[PDB]
Amino acid sequence: ATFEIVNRCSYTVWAAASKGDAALDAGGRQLNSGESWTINVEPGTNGGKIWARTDCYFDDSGSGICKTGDCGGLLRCKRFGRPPTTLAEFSLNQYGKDYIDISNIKGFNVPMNFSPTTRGCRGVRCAADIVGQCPAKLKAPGGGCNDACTVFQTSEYCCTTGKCGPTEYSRFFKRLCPDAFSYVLDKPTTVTCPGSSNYRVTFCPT
Repeated sequence: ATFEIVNRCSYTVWAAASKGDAALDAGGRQLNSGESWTINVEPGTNGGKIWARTDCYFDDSGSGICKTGDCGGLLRCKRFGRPPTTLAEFSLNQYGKDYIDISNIKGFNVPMNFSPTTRGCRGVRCAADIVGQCPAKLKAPGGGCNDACTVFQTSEYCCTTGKCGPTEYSRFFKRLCPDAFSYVLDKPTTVTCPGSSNYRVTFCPT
């Protein structure tokens, strides 16, 4: 399956794509404002994620640091990124269906739309000004809006026991972005798409 990853933000981002134990495609790429990156994700991939990283610095070998979403200091990510990261999440070809979502469970850094480019389902979007509105205790000065599990490391935010409720923090993300996951046991906002759909992830869709 093909994903087109498009930066509509006025600022450069460093896109990233991983399934946690490996890169997806080339794993990461600088996207100046307006640029697009086309990747192929193997059919059947479970638990893939795409995100943006902000304010990155790399040496000529592709090692450095990003203010948000850093993946072990690499340009070409092979592992998931450090919160806060708005996440486009997907599992493909699962018994004939694809499943897509946006999640704020690992915080928010850049607004996102995640839509099919083929027929048969809708997209989802989280494009509110979460960073500007972020609760003080969740603000990353490094940049972004952390999730409460990252900040507080409690069983309730992290959903450690498998049971948790919404929280004052999760409900902030949910109020602004109803279409994205706000905590582990949120009512799912997963969209079921035809198996083998193709997609576009747009940063700063507005």
